[PDB]
Amino acid sequence: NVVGVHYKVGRRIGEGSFGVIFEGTNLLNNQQVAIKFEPRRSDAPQLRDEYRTYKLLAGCTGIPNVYYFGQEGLHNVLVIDLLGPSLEDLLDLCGRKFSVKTVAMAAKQMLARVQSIHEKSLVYRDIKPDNFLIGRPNSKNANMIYVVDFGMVKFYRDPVTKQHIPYREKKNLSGTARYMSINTHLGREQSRRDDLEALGHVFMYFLRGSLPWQGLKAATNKQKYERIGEKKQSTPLRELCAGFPEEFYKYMHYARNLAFDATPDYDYLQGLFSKVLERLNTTEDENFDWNLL
Ligand SMILES: COc1cc(OC)c(/C=C2/C(=O)Nc3ccccc32)c(OC)c1
Repeated sequence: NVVGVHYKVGRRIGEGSFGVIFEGTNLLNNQQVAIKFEPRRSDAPQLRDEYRTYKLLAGCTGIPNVYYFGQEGLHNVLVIDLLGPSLEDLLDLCGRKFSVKTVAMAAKQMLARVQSIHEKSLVYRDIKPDNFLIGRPNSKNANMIYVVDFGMVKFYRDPVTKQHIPYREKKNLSGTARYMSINTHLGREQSRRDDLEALGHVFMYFLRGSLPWQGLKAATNKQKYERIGEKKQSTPLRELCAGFPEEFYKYMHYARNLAFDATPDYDYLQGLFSKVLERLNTTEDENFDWNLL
């Protein structure tokens, strides 16, 4: 039908670790939006709490604008800017893997996004390539990479005092295997380091086309997070980053080694990719592999 008083829904463009997303269209300007629906029940990670996060990060580079949030019957709606394909499809579309260049350039923006968030006293806690999108196909941001879905973001520090909160090693465990940090796997709580670490498992996913721990038999589901973690653990960073820019190794080695409160030297990490682009004689122009088709 039509919700958000002046936003009409279109087709389904996918779902996210939370709940379906349809691509609407504001009925008062003709601009294509993103509409997220969510039922009102046991769940309450409410687009609201996500809305509030889309609010906070609002104004920080590569963060989608928020446009609405209400209560339409059995649901909760959150209106958001439309955006291009996810880095995950792109990968698939670009031929199961990207090229050092493309990676290096993505890493920067990505890594930039995971910082902004951290500077808002929030761990992102759900780092996967499926969460990074590019501006709409033919616009002024097509060559930009955004972050989406903050359904798992948490406060790792009082946004005010910036005083870091606790450090357990005993709660739940309900994320996305393939890229989480080893800490995460071990039960440890997640700090800004866990975000940077999984980001590198993701950069190596791009380069390698896969990680060494994907696919694991003998288990089920609440156990797979084990076999995967183990392999991750029994997989040396040399072997993993083997045959790829040293910076990448340098990156992973850094991340996989920070303390639970360690404030990442974001500039150091950003510099590593800039060099990677310096060796290639290229520049941070957006010749991603995905603008040729
Ligand atoms: C992982 O689940 C999610 C992944 C998302 O983008 C890839 C989004 C946000 C999206 C968004 O803001 N625009 C889109 C256009 C197509 C598909 C998803 C989006 C989302 O809603 C917040 C949940």
